[PDB]
Amino acid sequence: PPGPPGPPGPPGPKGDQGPPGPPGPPGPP
Amino acid sequence: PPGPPGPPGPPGPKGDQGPPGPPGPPGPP
Amino acid sequence: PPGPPGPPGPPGPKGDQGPPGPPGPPGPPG
Repeated sequence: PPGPPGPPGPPGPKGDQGPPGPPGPPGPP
Repeated sequence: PPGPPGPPGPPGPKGDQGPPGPPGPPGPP
Repeated sequence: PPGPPGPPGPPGPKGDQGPPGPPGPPGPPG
């Protein structure tokens, strides 16, 4: 008969870089 | 005969942290 | 008698998008 299923595949690739952070604080007075 | 392929693998690693945000607004006059 | 196990499965999905970056630098002098 057919053999059992193989194991799970390898992990996928790394995700996309995250979004830019928020704007910085106001500058000096 | 050989069995079927295994299931798809797990999701890949999370993406890198995003870059720094844009510069902040000008300081007060 | 039983056949051999199948091959490994396909690669998984791409990972999640990363977290937001840090705040930007201070703005220009006023």
